[PDB]
Amino acid sequence: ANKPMQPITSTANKIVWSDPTRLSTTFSASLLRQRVKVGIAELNNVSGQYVSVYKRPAPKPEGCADACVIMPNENQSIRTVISGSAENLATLKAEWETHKRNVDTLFASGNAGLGFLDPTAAIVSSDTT
Amino acid sequence: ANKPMQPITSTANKIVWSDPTRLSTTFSASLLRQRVKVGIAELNNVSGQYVSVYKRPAPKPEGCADACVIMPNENQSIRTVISGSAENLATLKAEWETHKRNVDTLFASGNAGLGFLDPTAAIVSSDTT
Amino acid sequence: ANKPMQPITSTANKIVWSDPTRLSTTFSASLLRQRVKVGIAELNNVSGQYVSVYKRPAPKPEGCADACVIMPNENQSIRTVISGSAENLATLKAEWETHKRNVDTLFASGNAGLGFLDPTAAIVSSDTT
Amino acid sequence: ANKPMQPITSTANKIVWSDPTRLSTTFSASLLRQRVKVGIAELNNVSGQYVSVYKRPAPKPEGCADACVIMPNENQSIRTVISGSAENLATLKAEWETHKRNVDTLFASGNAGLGFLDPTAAIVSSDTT
Amino acid sequence: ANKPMQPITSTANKIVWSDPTRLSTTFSASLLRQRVKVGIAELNNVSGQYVSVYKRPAPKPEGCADACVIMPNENQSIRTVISGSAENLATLKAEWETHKRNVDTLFASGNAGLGFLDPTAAIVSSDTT
Amino acid sequence: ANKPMQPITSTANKIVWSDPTRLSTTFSASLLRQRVKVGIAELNNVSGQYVSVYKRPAPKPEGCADACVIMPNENQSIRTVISGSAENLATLKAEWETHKRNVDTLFASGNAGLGFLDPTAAIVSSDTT
Repeated sequence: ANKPMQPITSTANKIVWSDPTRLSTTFSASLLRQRVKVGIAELNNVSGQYVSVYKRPAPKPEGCADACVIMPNENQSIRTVISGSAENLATLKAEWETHKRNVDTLFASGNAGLGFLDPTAAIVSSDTT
Repeated sequence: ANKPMQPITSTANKIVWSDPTRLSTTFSASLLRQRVKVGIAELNNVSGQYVSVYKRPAPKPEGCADACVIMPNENQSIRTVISGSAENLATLKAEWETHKRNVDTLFASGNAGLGFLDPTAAIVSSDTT
Repeated sequence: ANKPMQPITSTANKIVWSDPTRLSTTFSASLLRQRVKVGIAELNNVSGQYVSVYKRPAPKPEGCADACVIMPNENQSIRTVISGSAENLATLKAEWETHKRNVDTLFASGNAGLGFLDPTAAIVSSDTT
Repeated sequence: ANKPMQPITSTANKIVWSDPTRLSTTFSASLLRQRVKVGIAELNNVSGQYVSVYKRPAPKPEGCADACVIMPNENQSIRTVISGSAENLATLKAEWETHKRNVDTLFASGNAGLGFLDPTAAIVSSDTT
Repeated sequence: ANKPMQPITSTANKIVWSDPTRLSTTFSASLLRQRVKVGIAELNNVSGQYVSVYKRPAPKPEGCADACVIMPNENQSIRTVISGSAENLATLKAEWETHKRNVDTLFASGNAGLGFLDPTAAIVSSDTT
Repeated sequence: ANKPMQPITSTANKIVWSDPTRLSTTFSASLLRQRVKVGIAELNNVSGQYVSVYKRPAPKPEGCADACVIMPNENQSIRTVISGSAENLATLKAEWETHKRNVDTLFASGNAGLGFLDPTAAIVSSDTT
């Protein structure tokens, strides 16, 4: 099905995968750690930055067509940042799920891609009733 | 199930939701529309920034006490940036799903949330055959 | 039959639609609400402005060229302004119909589209006997 | 059934029809011709401006039901501007039809004339499926 | 029974409902948010402002009993300001009920509307016995 | 059931009540009488102002503390202004009732007390059929 990608670059801080069949397609994950003190407690805050980059050509316009014309590619980027204390990861996972579902409601099932924000979208919190 | 929110700030470019039961837990989406001149083609680029913020109290020591003691609050934040051409929204949604899967197989499934990122993760691309 | 479009910007006074398949073909409606006093009485005046814009390429000579590179394209704009008191809306609608009729008998049927007048054209009023 | 008007004023660009029985209602057409270049060719642009004007008395008090009472007349004005090259007249007429239907959807059928909009309107494009 | 109004002007801060049949009557709500500190804790203050406006003609001469006679409309305005922390909403609602009862005692029942004050009125507190 | 209070300051234009058991919880009514010309006629305009003030402590965490020290306390204020001609008081009373209804369906029932608007609220007018 989907092409597996292998780590081009490996580091204690950064790892990057790419498609061997298409070196432009990349998926990069980074982690950054801090020793954070709140109140009296000590927590291990971590910021996970995940970037998905794809290189896609422009659609086919009209004026000189054959089966032998290419359009210059355009960048498609998706960046996700997850910041939170490692000590409280169980709730963070559920909040990630809620974030995914809200983004799907706005975008994957709405005209957010077009550029219109629907104030009537059903946006729900992480906390269940 | 999940408690719905309602808009607090409305704009043609930004809408912010908040939980009536618990304030300070917000889900703000901002959209930006541009006119990117690809090399030979004119494309309408849409940049969407999705932010979800939760204030979670810090965990208390085991068997600490009753609610007579209140802990400081964490900052569980999720930021997602979707950038792409409006023309290729059909492919962009698939890229978004693959981004979900790749992030899940490290953060949700794996231990990336604790700072342990695994080079052996089963990363997949958006190209499916 | 006819492909619908989606709104991109919605306010309390202006809404913009555009074709997802082919952007730059827009239909925007704008309203201005004013309080106008006529005689002893005072009426609410509504000024509706509607703009239809289609971006169109230059006319194509028959069999002249194939279908990739975009030639320069022209604007094709229609602008309609409706002014009247909401207290007197039915007559305004009737006059809108008669305006359609006159514009059609000059432009749709006659040679006004090319830029030719016709003093012999059969113009009709909203008043009916 | 409608009372025809006759041209009060005749000019190479301006013609004004007015009702002999009621000179307060007029329909005037104005065309401005222009020569424009679209790079590959020179086109003849025309901008037809169509104005429908009617002087209408303010609505009577409900149940007044007499000819004795008279009130000052408001202005009901409809201004239409058609622009585009004469070469593309055939498709410009179709765009005119689509514009007519959209304006009917908002104003005629809908309650857009009263001073408020509906983003859920069913707007359609000029280009068919 | 009562005529419903619909939001003519919408904003995250301001919303205005007006009667489509009679645009002279409006109900407008405005909310101002504020963060206030009472030393021990931080509270979210909200100051809801609500305005009811109606244009009403002056009373007819006694026994006139015709639709022919009309007179200019006066202003009937009711402004309500609700202030208080969102935390104490439960008791603020009871305070609202008590305020309603007191205003009914003075104005609705007594001659407060005509300009007559009664110090002997039976005012009641928010706190029950 | 509900404890009454006593007036403390009575004039011909302003009366102040306060709870003997717990003062600073006051209810003051003030009136302004003006002579306003409308059309040929002249009407007596009455401007009634009613203020309900409750001095309330900060929200109390459950079982947090026993019973001496006054923590800092917040204000809970309600201000109602009634404007209209005494010559037309009957309609003003019904409009007051409808104002109650709208304020209740936003604040008492809806989430307006927290800072959440609702364009979908069932706002109704005094005009009844």
